[PDB]
Amino acid sequence: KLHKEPATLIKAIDGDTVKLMYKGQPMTFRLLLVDTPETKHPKKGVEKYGPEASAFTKKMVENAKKIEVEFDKGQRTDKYGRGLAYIYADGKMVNEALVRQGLAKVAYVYDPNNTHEQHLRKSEAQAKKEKLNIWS
Repeated sequence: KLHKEPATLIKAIDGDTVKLMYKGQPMTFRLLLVDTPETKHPKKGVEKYGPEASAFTKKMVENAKKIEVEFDKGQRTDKYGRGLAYIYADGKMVNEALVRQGLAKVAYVYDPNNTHEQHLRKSEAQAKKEKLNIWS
């Protein structure tokens, strides 16, 4: 089973990336299973809804009383050294919240980190049915 662990917000970086203090070590976390429009995209830079996605993630984590990270069953860090996890703010998953608001798309996945793929898929479907942001 997966389990939530405490972490401390250091700095929100992008809609899909936040820096946290985890087990006394500062580290960058990439939100599992979601693709948000980027402000800091390597090529081209800022996309439509990039600033909106970043502000949403930032607002959600900064106003949170408790931040928790939930690693999945596969690899816990990507090739860039970023922790791969589901991030919770006062019990609500940031990953799902972004998708539900149509501020992120469920990323393509096939590796073992897919425990919440179905849950996210359902919220994404709802967001496109309601024609929210990205889905307009």
